[PDB]
Amino acid sequence: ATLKDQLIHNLLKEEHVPHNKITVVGVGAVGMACAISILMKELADEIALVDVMEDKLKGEMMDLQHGSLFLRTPKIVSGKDYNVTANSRLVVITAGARQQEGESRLNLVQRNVNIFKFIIPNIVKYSPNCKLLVVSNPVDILTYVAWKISGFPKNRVIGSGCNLDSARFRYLMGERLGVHPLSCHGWILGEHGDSSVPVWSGVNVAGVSLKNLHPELGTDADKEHWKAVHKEVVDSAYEVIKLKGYTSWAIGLSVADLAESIMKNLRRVHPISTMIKGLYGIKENVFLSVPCILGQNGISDVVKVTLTPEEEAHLKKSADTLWGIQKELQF
Amino acid sequence: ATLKDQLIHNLLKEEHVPHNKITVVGVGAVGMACAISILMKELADEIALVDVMEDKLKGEMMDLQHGSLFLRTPKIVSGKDYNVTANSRLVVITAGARQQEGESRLNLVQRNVNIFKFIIPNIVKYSPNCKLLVVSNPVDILTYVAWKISGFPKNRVIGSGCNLDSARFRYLMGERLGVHPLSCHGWILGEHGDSSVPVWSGVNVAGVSLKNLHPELGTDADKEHWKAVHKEVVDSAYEVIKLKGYTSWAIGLSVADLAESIMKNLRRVHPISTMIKGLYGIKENVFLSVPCILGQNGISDVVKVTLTPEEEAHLKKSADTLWGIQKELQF
Amino acid sequence: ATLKDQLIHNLLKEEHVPHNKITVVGVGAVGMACAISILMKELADEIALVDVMEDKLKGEMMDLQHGSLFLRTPKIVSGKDYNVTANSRLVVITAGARQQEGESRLNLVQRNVNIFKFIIPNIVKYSPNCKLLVVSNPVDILTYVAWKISGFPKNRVIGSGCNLDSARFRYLMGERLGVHPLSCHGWILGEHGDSSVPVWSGVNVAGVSLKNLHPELGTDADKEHWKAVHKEVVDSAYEVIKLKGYTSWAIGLSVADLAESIMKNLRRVHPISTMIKGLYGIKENVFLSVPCILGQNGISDVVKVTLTPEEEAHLKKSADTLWGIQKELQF
Amino acid sequence: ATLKDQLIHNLLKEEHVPHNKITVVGVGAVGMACAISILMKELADEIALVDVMEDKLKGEMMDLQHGSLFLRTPKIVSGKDYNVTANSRLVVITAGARQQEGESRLNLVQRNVNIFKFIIPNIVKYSPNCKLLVVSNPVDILTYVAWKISGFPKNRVIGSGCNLDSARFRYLMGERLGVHPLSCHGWILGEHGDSSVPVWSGVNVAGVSLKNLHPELGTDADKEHWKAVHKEVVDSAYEVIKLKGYTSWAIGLSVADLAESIMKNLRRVHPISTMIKGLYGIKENVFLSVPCILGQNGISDVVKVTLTPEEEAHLKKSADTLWGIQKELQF
Ligand SMILES: NC(=O)c1ccc[n+]([C@@H]2O[C@H](COP(=O)([O-])OP(=O)(O)OC[C@H]3O[C@@H](n4cnc5c(N)ncnc54)[C@H](O)[C@@H]3O)[C@@H](O)[C@H]2O)c1
Ligand SMILES: NC(=O)c1ccc[n+]([C@@H]2O[C@H](COP(=O)([O-])OP(=O)(O)OC[C@H]3O[C@@H](n4cnc5c(N)ncnc54)[C@H](O)[C@@H]3O)[C@@H](O)[C@H]2O)c1
Ligand SMILES: NC(=O)c1ccc[n+]([C@@H]2O[C@H](COP(=O)([O-])OP(=O)(O)OC[C@H]3O[C@@H](n4cnc5c(N)ncnc54)[C@H](O)[C@@H]3O)[C@@H](O)[C@H]2O)c1
Ligand SMILES: NC(=O)c1ccc[n+]([C@@H]2O[C@H](COP(=O)([O-])OP(=O)(O)OC[C@H]3O[C@@H](n4cnc5c(N)ncnc54)[C@H](O)[C@@H]3O)[C@@H](O)[C@H]2O)c1
Repeated sequence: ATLKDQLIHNLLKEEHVPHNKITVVGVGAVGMACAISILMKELADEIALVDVMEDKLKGEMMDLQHGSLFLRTPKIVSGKDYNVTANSRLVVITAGARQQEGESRLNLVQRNVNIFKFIIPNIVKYSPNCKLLVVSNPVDILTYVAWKISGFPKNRVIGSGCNLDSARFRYLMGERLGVHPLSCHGWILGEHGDSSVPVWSGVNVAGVSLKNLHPELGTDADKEHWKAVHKEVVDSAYEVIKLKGYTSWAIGLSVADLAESIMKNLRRVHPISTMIKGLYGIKENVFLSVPCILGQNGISDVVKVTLTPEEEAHLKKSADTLWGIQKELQF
Repeated sequence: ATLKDQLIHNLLKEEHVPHNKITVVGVGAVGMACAISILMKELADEIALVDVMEDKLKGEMMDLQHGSLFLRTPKIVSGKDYNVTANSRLVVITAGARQQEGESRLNLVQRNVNIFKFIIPNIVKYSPNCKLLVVSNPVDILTYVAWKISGFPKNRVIGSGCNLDSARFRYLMGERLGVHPLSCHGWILGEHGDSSVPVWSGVNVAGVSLKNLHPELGTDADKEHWKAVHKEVVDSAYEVIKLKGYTSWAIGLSVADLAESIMKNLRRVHPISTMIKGLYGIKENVFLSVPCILGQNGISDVVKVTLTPEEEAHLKKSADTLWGIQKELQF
Repeated sequence: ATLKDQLIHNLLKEEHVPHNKITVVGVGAVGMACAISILMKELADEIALVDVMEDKLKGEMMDLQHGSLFLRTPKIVSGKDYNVTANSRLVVITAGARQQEGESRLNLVQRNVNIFKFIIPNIVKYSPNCKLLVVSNPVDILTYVAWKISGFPKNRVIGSGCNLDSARFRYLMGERLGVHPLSCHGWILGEHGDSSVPVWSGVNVAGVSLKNLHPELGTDADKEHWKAVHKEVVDSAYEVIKLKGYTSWAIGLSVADLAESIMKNLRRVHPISTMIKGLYGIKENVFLSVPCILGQNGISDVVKVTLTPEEEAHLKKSADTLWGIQKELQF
Repeated sequence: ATLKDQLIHNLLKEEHVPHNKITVVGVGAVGMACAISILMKELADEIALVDVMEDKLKGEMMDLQHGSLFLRTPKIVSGKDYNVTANSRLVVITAGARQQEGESRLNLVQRNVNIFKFIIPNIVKYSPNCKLLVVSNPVDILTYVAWKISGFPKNRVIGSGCNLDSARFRYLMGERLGVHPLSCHGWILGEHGDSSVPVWSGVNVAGVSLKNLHPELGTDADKEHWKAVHKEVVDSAYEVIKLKGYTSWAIGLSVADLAESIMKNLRRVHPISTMIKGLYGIKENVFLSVPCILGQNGISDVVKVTLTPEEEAHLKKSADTLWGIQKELQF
């Protein structure tokens, strides 16, 4: 004689298992900006939230659930134990220490490497066949770290990489040309940091190479100082951090972007961190951003950008900076 | 080396298996309406189209394929064959004859049962676990036929029903009260045809019962003629058929709504066709629309709506009307 | 010639005037939640952000601007100034103090009225025709203050109200019955706070009245404790504040829903804060939530819900509770 | 004592005027594929349908309205008199005679020029400040025709042009490279017909010019026959027409694309028909496809593609073919 029973006549029961589950590790600025972005884009039927902060974790779960009416993701769960993570198609990693004002992402390696040695084994135990998306900084170094501990194939370990760096670039080009960013094509390759390489030789609007029209564009001295557009891409993190304390909206938006190409299997090209041994005459185990076709299996192919010698030389420079760190860890 | 081999460095092969595959059976006015509507709502990662008319088929496929840039469903395929439908989560059957001007949907029964006798075993064999969504008319009777041939549990054999008739009802109510269809609540149960029941005991705007404010509302011969709204619902198909020859945009929207609740496992309540033996004093195996909770497994529950004696009377005469045609068992 | 002049041939200048401009006043947790949610629903063609904290402001703007590639709102601007808010169709005011742990929203009244005294005339002067959406707490009392200072007709001064509390109610009901919030109907009217009224006379699933099946439902001391659901609604804010310190994702969703009905002129019914003098025996100028029909002009109509004697009693004590604080007229 | 009056307490009245109205002239295959696409993308708050076929017109209006529940465009209107069109932001023209099997779009000029002399004056009378989007064939010639009769500025008269041709191209490239079309950049310029020019010199994936890697790509004799990809772009219309009778889905999708860049003012680059006198050393009044930045004022800028002499020569050839027709009309 329960209200339920007078109302509803049961046929079936509580199957459980999700088809499109996504986990978000870390429910801080970035982790909830990832979460909100991915929920608004309707990519998951089940989202799992994990953090060591219990109170914060349950509190943000409840604020997302209160919003159920307006969403199309009917199961929102969270916990400290990784069992909640079970059978995730994708695991977004956002946990760890963040940059203080004027702090290099490279300073974070000791503290975040200790976080990863802890969580990687726990997430691979419950989801042996997930696509790992690393966001935590220094993201190129942590993506290697996840690869190294997880034991996964190089395709299922992705670092968010220069997806963000190239969106700010497009945005800055777009404002000089008076064209929407979607329409200015420009690649920011290498490290998601101070050593990123702009590929000047490939920047274009509607198939036209801005460097054939303006040979002075890029890695020099004279101009309309296009070079400073790469430099604001490099200082953009520092400046936003100095102004609000941290960055969150643009990375959350750039993670939903990748997460749509993985979940829908579109095979779109994105500058993301992947293993590059055997490609630019880089003979080591470096992870840095290259254009990669991203799908349901992760990184299925890498695009061999034609790079000039100025360009190819700042990419080797970015890749050495980076293995100078990586070699000292080996956990 | 191909231009392909120069441009792209391959890291994997693998088994391209669909996660959210939708099959549309019959590429006519209703099929393509369903198809476009499902593609614009980005519910599938692969859509498969089957039809007997080989040319029509290829043509609709190519037209949809050339709009690929504007969609997020990477794989669009067809065949006469059914090998192309494998591992579908849902299959929408729109194949068959439709009404000529002034023709009852019950009159198509004989021709459509003949095609269901061949299509169901070809479907049931290649997607053992799909949800069958029956749109072909008379929808109630083909849903029962589909069930019967398939061997599937009832949870997984859904007729499109009064989802559409309720939408039309809400629209019309909407007009009169000066509020969007979304804020006008009300259900059309029973046959998706001339015998459908308006449930005036339940029509409301914000929780207030219109039958409580105006006791003469509807199945009353008295003053503002709310009853003429139900006659417009009944008549609406006949009327669009006399003006454009067929109906398509409303039912393609109506099917993608449904499709949405199933793929995302929403657990929303839809007036759809299901087996109502046991409920509302119905002793025969007939299919008709009753409010059902829809999810990744099909109908998991039926809501027991509390009908007035006159509304129950009218539902029973609706099941009595379908059973009369249903003793023909030509399969 | 610039690279710009070589690449692009200009055909026009013109007056870039916004058609769907939205202003968010206050770039705190609630403001940015509202902002991202409105940007992902692509409701505006230009969004303007105003705050007194100059750095925070620039920072949030730049973060949102760097995600431009992933949005469809081409112009994102800010200023401390209010010249930036010109010709807005809607303005969302989220500026002010929020609750500390265990603090009543009524306690912020004094501090928020002091800021409304400066912000309203700066808003009212540059968008003579905008719709004002008040989110700042106590929302009911600031909506009345906003009205009073502005000189605007009541149609165009909206408090966010119980839209949120109804969402939370539907969520909780949802859980218990095993259906999505969207198919559970029910309203929280009165104060957006401790005095809110559950309208149990109207809670339904598919037109059936839960109070009809279970007469003991709610404002009854009897058996399954549906009344504890209302206490969780009342308590939910306090509880997320004790766990994460503030609430933000639910109200940003809740505001974009509202925003949607206004920009598209949907004529949907939302429980929002409006002037209820005349209705339900209310003799004083108080603002509280009642079901309202929302459109391009603001509130065009109020639905007269038929309250049980105990529900009316409770609404009146809710207006009696707001009026007690409302005789303070410090403006 | 009407139901309405007991239910709703009126505050305001029936303002009317829309903010985002779109008209669709012609409710045939293309016109309703435009309509459905534009409604699903939620671009208008008001859609106006116009046709001389009265029955068909009212019938498709009703099928769209029946679908109101599932849409976010609350006013759907239609008529034979142009008064319904009043104060449209955008007017999509799809009316006219279509290609029979093996028929050139150039054969349609006599019959469609008579349609335009009739409707242009009627649409400019009611919407003096609309953006005209011509879809009817031969679209380059009709866009000139609308320009010439309307008296409008060259920015507010757009022909759908090679937006479709470039999407099929991207699609065909995408299938050879195994990359999503969104990621293969390739421009189809000139006439939306048999004389279209592929700009081989600008085709790329992630900033890399396929012609520097494969100099043989394009307008020759030897290869992997990339040249046949342009040729299937040219025969694609004929083949779909031969298979289903006409084309509709891809153009409807490509019209919603342009219509979003106009309505949201994104300033995106699109290959569309515009006046090109004074640009490729073309000294006459030709309308053909060029990359143009499209916004709320229409075509605000044209992008000066760097073209090779093979390329620049097929573009002059396309532009002469076209003015050989145009010069014989002069109405
Ligand atoms: N890759 C990119 O572009 C990008 C961009 C911006 C931010 N960042 C990075 O994102 C990371 C997070 O920044 P943020 O603002 O959200 O930080 P935050 O302080 O707001 O949140 C970090 C979260 O990590 C959690 N955490 C710590 N140990 C954990 C463990 N074992 N398991 C789960 N969670 C744990 C915390 O409790 C905290 O809630 C930083 O490393 C940062 O530099 C990356
Ligand atoms: N349930 C609803 O509300 C409702 C709404 C509208 C229409 N319908 C029904 O939709 C069905 C289809 O309507 P329609 O306008 O698209 O008809 P249509 O003639 O446009 O298309 C029907 C198609 O079915 C295909 N078909 C026939 N037999 C087949 C077989 N064995 N295998 C594969 N394909 C086969 C045809 O070849 C044709 O392409 C009709 O039965 C109609 O009455 C139902
Ligand atoms: N109505 C609802 O349901 C509800 C929901 C949640 C929160 N709120 C209310 O939202 C309001 C904002 O909450 P919050 O978390 O974002 O606070 P917050 O402190 O995060 O941000 C408040 C912001 O207001 C700005 N501000 C203060 N005075 C201003 C002025 N004169 N001009 C411009 N900006 C000014 C601040 O500088 C700060 O950026 C609080 O009053 C809170 O109680 C309402
Ligand atoms: N530009 C492109 O890529 C493109 C692509 C494909 C189709 N086409 C064109 O679109 C046009 C329409 O093709 P379709 O399949 O929809 O044709 P259709 O036969 O289905 O419909 C044409 C509509 O034009 C209407 N019409 C005729 N005179 C009219 C008048 N004064 N006012 C309003 N409507 C009038 C008709 O009544 C008919 O409903 C053709 O010219 C065709 O070649 C353009």
